[PDB]
Amino acid sequence: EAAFRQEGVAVLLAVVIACWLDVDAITRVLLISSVMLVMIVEILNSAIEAVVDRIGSEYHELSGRAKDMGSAAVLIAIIVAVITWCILLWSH
Amino acid sequence: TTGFTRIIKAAGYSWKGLRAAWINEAAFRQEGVAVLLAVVIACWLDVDAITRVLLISSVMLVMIVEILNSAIEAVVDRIGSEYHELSGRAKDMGSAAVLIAIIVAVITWCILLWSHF
Amino acid sequence: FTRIIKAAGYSWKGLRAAWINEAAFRQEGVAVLLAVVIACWLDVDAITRVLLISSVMLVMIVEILNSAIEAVVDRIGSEYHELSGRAKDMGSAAVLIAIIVAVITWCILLWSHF
Repeated sequence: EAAFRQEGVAVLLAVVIACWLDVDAITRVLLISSVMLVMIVEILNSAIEAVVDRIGSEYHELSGRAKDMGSAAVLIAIIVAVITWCILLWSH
Repeated sequence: TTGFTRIIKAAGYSWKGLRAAWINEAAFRQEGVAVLLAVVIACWLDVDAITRVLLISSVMLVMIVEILNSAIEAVVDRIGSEYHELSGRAKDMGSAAVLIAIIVAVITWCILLWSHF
Repeated sequence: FTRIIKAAGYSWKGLRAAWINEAAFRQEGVAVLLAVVIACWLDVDAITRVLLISSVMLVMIVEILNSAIEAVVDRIGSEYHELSGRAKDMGSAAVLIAIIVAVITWCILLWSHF
């Protein structure tokens, strides 16, 4: 997946970024755990998009709501990642 | 640009899928008020930024799981049309996952406000 | 309080299903409660106890979802041959990450305290 490599790039960098910076181990945890939290969901979204694909040829509101909600869940986690990182980096 | 157009389309799928989660389910609105209040509550109450995050990240996280549950109940509904007999365990376990996050949020908030207050 | 409370019964009957119907779920399940108790027995910063637990619980919340995914595949892949067998595999992948996070969290957090 090219977008998974696009987000995959986003995640590993952010992890590495949190590591070069000297910061409280607690905050390093929060930075990494926040970005990692995004990584777990995207995979689950990848997991959902996999099942939805297995059954059904046509469009549905029952089918596409699942993908759209799946795409929605990923979005929120990234906001958290953005917000978490913002509030945490605001102090420094 | 054509690498950044892929990202705005995901935002559109997210928005149309969030409002889908929002409108189609009444139970999703009950956590949202709890979450927005608790987030705003966590924002106006003065505490160290790490603790705000932990308060917010617990509260925001409960909301995140519920979205996945809405995604599962959507999938189970799809099989509700192709198949005839549903097992319901997926919905039942999905409902179980949501609970745990709230426990965490409560516990997170309990332990966090106890420490400071 | 009755409109939503049926879900709490749905949680229990769906959890007692998760506990009993799946045997492998108990190996991490035993591990988390231990990890929680351990995190509680250690005298530590309240924030870190949260972080230890919030890290360990995060594994737990996700794993139930894998049980939820593995359930859907079972109704479908009951008599059919799936090319999309990966959905279970992606589910197992998310859990691994959570445990990695937990390990790293506990690794990095316990390094700090000691």
